[PDB]
Amino acid sequence: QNFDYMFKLLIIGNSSVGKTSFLFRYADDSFTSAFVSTVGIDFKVKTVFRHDKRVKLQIWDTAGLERYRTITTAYYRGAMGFILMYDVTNEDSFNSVQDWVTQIKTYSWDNAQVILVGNKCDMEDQRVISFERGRQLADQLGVEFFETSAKENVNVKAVFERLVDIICDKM
Ligand SMILES: Nc1nc2c(ncn2[C@@H]2O[C@H](COP(=O)(O)OP(=O)(O)NP(=O)(O)O)[C@@H](O)[C@H]2O)c(=O)[nH]1
Ligand SMILES: [Mg+2]
Repeated sequence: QNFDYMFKLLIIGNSSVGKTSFLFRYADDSFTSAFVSTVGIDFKVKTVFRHDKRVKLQIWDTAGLERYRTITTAYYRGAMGFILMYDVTNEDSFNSVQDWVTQIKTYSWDNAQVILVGNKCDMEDQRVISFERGRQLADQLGVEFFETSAKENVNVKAVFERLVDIICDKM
């Protein structure tokens, strides 16, 4: 009664890339510099308004630590969308993207949508992955791409809005 659509979204990617911070910025417009790893999985709910429709988002923030790989992967079932995040200052996190893609292909719905996100783009002096490299990989994968900053609120809303739109279109 209260919404027109309800989408389960997951934020996945290596530990420390900024997944919790991404959700904190989107939902609460807040940021902390503290790094406290997520245990298991957590979620927030947010309702957005798009094309005179009410879209309820149930957004799951997954732990990136390998210790929680199995329990977070159990929640891929039923997800309509994924934010697949790496950190532009962490080459390992970028190298891990194909493995995350395989995990999505294995444990999610065939028609689940995916956006690749290179976070921490404010950290230009520590950057090791260029924008162009991120976009190149996204195009090889056939997915949309954004660089973001949870810290300075760059493109965070844009990612969620685009993900809602491509899920809606795929329907
Ligand atoms: N400069 C900068 N720091 C960021 C940004 N996003 C997150 N951080 C910092 O990166 C660290 C890890 O962030 P966090 O959101 O906890 O990462 P996570 O991906 O949720 N880690 P985990 O998978 O272990 O739960 C924190 O110190 C946080 O302040 C960003 O856009 N820019
Ligand atoms: Mg976290």
